[PDB]
Amino acid sequence: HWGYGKHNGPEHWHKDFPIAKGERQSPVDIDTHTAKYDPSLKPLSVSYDQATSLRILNNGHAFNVEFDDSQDKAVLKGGPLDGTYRLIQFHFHWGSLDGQGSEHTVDKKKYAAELHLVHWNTKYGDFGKAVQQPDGLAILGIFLKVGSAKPGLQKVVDVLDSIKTKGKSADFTNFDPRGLLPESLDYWTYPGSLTTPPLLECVTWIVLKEPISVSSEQVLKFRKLNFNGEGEPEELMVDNWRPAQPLKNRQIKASFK
Ligand SMILES: [Zn+2]
Repeated sequence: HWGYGKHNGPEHWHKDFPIAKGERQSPVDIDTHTAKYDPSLKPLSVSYDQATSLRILNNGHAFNVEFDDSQDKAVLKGGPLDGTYRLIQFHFHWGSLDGQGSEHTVDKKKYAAELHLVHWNTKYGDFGKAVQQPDGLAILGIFLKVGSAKPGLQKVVDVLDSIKTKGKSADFTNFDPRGLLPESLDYWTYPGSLTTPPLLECVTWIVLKEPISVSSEQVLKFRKLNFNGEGEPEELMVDNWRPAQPLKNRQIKASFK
């Protein structure tokens, strides 16, 4: 019964998921004055030419755009990573107001939203195996600010009416996730966790330096989604973000000078 409400939000998750107070929790604040350039980091390689989106699902916590992950169709490699990571889904976290919504922060700045492209390490065979490994997942995080529209987001926005409530899904084929990337692939990286229960410490985080812009109308449509199921009292799906967690015995590395 975890969520982001008045009585089940992030500050409560530790009771059912005690690693919520663990050593490698996410998100974190990225202090640009202490993250150090690491010349041993490599560019990242984002290979989404062959990506097969399938479906979009309102899971009661966000919406997931799901991919074929039964071959090396959409992969993330390079950067800080060893080996190959398959795209399984992407989703967002966003606010009720434009001054909040991101999970990671940059010098304490909150963005309006944050996109997570979730990938699993093919050495482990399936996502469920991967999440049990410290190097099982690679999550590419991209900040959203409100300004111009993002054309590549509009087909996501326009399907949201069909998945308003928890448990609804819709066919969502032929979506190109390249349309959600910023110009630059400069990034910060650190070891952390899933930001939702079960909060497993299985993630190499790769957070892009450059935000994307979305319009105020696009974010407004995110904010019309519902946490609740059909026929239940309406609870707008807003503020579905976990706040920054203690960095502890970690360093954030920068790919850029
Ligand atoms: Zn996420």
